[PDB]
Formats: sequence, C-alpha cells, structure tokens
Amino acid sequence: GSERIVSLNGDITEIIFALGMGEYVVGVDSSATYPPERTKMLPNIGYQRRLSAEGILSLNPTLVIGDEAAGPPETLAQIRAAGVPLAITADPPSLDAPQQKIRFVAQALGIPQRGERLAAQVEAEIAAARDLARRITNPPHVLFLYLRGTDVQQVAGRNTAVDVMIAAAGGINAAADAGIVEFKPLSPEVVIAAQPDVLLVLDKGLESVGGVDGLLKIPGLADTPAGRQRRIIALDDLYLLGMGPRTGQALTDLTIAFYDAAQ
Ligand SMILES: [Mg+2]
Ligand SMILES: [Mg+2]
Repeated sequence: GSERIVSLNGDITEIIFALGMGEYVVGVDSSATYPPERTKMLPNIGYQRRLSAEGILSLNPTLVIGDEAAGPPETLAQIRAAGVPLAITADPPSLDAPQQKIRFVAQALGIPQRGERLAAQVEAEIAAARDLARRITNPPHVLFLYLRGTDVQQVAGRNTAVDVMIAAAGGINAAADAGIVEFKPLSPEVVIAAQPDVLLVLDKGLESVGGVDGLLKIPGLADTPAGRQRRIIALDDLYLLGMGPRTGQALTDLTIAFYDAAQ
C-alpha cells in the first residue's frame, strides 16, 4: 500500500528523511531546505504559517504531519474535516524539542524503535556540543536579529528557540538579558545598551538587507563592538532555529564562533 506524506514544517521534514522515510514524502513547505538535494525536488505547499487545505489535499496525502508552527488553525480544521489523518506535535523553545519531535514522528510513521535510535544520536551530539561550550570562560554578548529588508527588523529575547541556542553554546543573549521577550522591533537604544560582541543573523535576512554593509546601516549597530569588528555570524534558519536532528551540529558551530568572539 502506497504512503503519501505531506510534511508542514522543515524540521519535521528533516526528521522524516533522517528516519529513512523520505521516499514517502510527496509535499513539503518553503522552510524544508534539508537535505537540500532531495527536498528542492519536491512539490512545495507554501509557507508553513499561511497554508491552504486545497494546497495540502490535492497532493492526495495518506498522512499530514507538522508541529505547532503550522497554520492557520482554520486550515488545519479543514484537513481533519476531509478525514485525512493529521498529526501535529508541540515544538517548545527548549533543547528537548528535537528528541520530542523525533519520537512523535517515528511513532506517527510506525517506526518507534528507529525514533529511539535517532533521538539518542541527536541527544549525544547536543551533549558533546555543550561540553565544547566549556571552552568559553568569558561569555560573549550576542544579539540575534530577525531581518526582512526594511519591512521587518526585530530582536529575539526570551521564550524563543534562538535564546536556548545562544545559552547552550555559551553566549549571553543580550536582548533577553535586557528583558526582551520573544520577537520585538529593534531600537537603537536596545542595541547601544547591549553592546553585543557578536551579531547573529539568518542567511536570507542578511542577503535581504544588502549584506554586511546594508546591515551596518541599521541605526545603533555600527556603534557596538560587533559592528566595529564586523563580527557577524549568519546561519540558515532551519539549521539555527528549527530544533531538528542537526541541533548538536549548529551548537558546535555556534560555540566555535562564540569562542572566537570571546577572544
Ligand atoms: Mg545589558
Ligand atoms: Mg518546528
């Protein structure tokens, strides 16, 4: 019997491939960039937060699977009303999200023992990266910026995935430390007070502002130690924010970079 999975979030998609079940995926979202060579060859269903039932359903799924980032809620009710099985998992901002999503997905795909194996492997890489973070004796102050050209310019504080990543890697989230919760508009006051040692951004956000030169035209950013030293870390969003099987690898990368910033 044929199995036709539609996955609604990139991290969920990454888990499906990592569990060795990628051949059954018929549709993915825009954020599904890993493994790049395999996902870019698959039909897109749109933006994970801006979904239509028509988009999902006309791929003729046997199963629709995602996490709490998938929406809107009303589209999700349309899937269930069509009688297509729908499995939505929680995705909390914590280092426990990867293992929880892995087990949920493996169970939803009837391969729970495979999910225990991958979850353990991922756990091990997370633990190994956190140990590498013990190299840092002087935690750098890090500011995460969420950028979309001039339309969106935001900082991330507490109760986010990126906050967890910054801390686990041995950095201080400078925005969080100043009391910012979730995503808030970036102000010159916040940046200047924070004096971040390093600016953390997304690949596509950094391109969208016109590279490093564009980024440093945002008011307040140039007058920070990060701005003066051009100390910018850019990661793709799925890798940094997704909390998927590669979390331990992103942490290793971040902590290596945070150590350089600490020097
Ligand atoms: Mg401060
Ligand atoms: Mg997610």
